[PDB]
Amino acid sequence: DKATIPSESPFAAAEVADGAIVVDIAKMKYETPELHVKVGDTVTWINREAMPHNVHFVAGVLGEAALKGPMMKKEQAYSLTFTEAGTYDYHCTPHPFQRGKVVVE
Ligand SMILES: [Cu+2]
Repeated sequence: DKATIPSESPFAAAEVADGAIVVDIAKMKYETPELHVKVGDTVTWINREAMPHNVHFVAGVLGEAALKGPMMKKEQAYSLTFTEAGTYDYHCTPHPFQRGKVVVE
């Protein structure tokens, strides 16, 4: 796999780690739809809305399996630690019109 998952379930926005690279989910979009990070960085998405959201990477992107992240309620967060360079497209499972990518270099 090209990322590790610190927590399989969401956690409170207040618990975001030092040095995490935050992507807000606000106004029904990933507010940073193209994020550039380095190997070893942890990206944390934070849902700021009442509607739940996740991040979903199809098979072959983060690794062999799809990664269907857990649904984040309002003011919850979810992280991925990227361990290899690449370009990692994702969408929101219930809202597939909501798309983003993480470029790891
Ligand atoms: Cu969504």
